[PDB]
Amino acid sequence: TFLETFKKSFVDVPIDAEKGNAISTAEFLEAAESLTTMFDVLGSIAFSPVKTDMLGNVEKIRKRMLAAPLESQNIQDLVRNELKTSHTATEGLLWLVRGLEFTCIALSKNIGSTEELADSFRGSYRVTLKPHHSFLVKPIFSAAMSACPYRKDFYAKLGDDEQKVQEELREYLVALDKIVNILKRFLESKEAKW
Repeated sequence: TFLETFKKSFVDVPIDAEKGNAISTAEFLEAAESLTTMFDVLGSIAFSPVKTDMLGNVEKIRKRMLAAPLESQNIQDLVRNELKTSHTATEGLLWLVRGLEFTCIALSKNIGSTEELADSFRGSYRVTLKPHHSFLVKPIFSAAMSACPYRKDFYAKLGDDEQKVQEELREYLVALDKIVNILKRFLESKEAKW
């Protein structure tokens, strides 16, 4: 299946429940980068702005990790220790998590309904990224989502066995949603404000 091509799944990103659901930085960034390959499946050209945006935010985080590695081993510590300085990686995390949630809601909505892909994406956009985007960025996202493939064509690209693709994508989305929820709670805390 397409999902088995992933360098890193969100299923395999470590979470340290004893240290406040510490999300391991390296595996998380690799998982975010793998998820961007799904934009190519959906519409290489159409979703290139979303991929580019997401990859830029990943890179902001990676830059900081590399510059301060012992202080940046999990996402929460990475943020705590940058916020004595620069908020570049922290701000990158904010926007990455919004992009991950946009993708997560859209796909979860679509697989749990018969809606067309374009509408699952539109409804997700409304509740994730749209309120934070400028008047010039909204039309970029709107044009991209209108160019979604027909849902049948999308899932066929994910593998030949409809049942296996669905079970595996659900497991993936559940794991992503868990990580999104943890990081959103972290980001809304005073700990993460600059």
